[PDB]
Amino acid sequence: GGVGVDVELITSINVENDTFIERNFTPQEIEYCSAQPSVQSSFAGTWSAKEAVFKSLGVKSLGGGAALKDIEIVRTNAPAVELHGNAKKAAEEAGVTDVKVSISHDDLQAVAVAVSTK
Amino acid sequence: GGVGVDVELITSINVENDTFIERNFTPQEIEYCSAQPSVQSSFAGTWSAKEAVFKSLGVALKDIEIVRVNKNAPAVELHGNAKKAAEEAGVTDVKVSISHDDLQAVAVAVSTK
Amino acid sequence: GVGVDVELITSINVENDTFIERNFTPQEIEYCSAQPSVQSSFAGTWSAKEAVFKSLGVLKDIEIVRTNKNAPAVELHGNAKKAAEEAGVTDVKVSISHDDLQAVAVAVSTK
Repeated sequence: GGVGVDVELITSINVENDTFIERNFTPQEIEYCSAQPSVQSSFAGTWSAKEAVFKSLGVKSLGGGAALKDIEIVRTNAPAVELHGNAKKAAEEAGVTDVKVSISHDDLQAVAVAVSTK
Repeated sequence: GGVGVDVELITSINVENDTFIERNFTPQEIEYCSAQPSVQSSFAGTWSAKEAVFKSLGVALKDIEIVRVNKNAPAVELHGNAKKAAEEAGVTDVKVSISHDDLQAVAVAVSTK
Repeated sequence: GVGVDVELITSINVENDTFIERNFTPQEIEYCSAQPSVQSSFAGTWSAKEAVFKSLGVLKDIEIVRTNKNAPAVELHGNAKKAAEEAGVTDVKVSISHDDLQAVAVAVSTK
């Protein structure tokens, strides 16, 4: 048992800002979002997924200038969560054996829901 | 394990477009939505449910049927390719929940194997 | 069991003392009142209660315990609690989110 939800306004992601993007998204993530019909929506969705996933872990919370590059969404095909660094340790350290995530958006906002297994 | 989410703008469903409705909704689905206070919201909700459900399987949407009765959780009933690919993935059950406000509808589904 | 609920932030009238006090526990009310956006907070807890009820498959009965830096916990009472045991529901988890427009909550129940 673990569940997480995250909703983001599409305009919360500034795509121009290379520093922020590259800082928070893995290369496979950035390449995926860039290839989408709406790049900004795509980043907003992946961002929601990262947040939703972290929430489903239920761990010592995060915060600026903490980064979410740890939590990777691999959309290669249903999404896949792959954890790294602290994210990964704290997940094993909580007994979390798997995380699943789904993502959606419309014109207004993006939503992501994650469920964790322990 | 399996989760799906889908969000739709209420105005993505044109209730007037008989072709589209008839192509994507089963007769009982159509009857249910039609009997609701807000028909367009109802269709947008059932549509989100179908999308969410398909996503939770991890594999036209008339195959995925949502059987709703107000005051009782919706039920998912799969058909055709939807059904095969679900058994073919080991999916033993799918649950769905639906909601909307003035702006949009959201649905979340979880699948079991 | 799964439940989702989405609410417009403005669906909660904080000036409606009757509704607030009828639907939220004192802990709940105290929590929401201490937040940066009180109305968003109430809208979020409200979505959670609704989401949780849906996941049971069967609202002051359904209480959401919130403290910052932590995931919410569901604690059931009264009829809510009986009907949950009476359904074999062994645990309920909930997550909450909002933006400027609306709040969303998703709950999953165990049997």
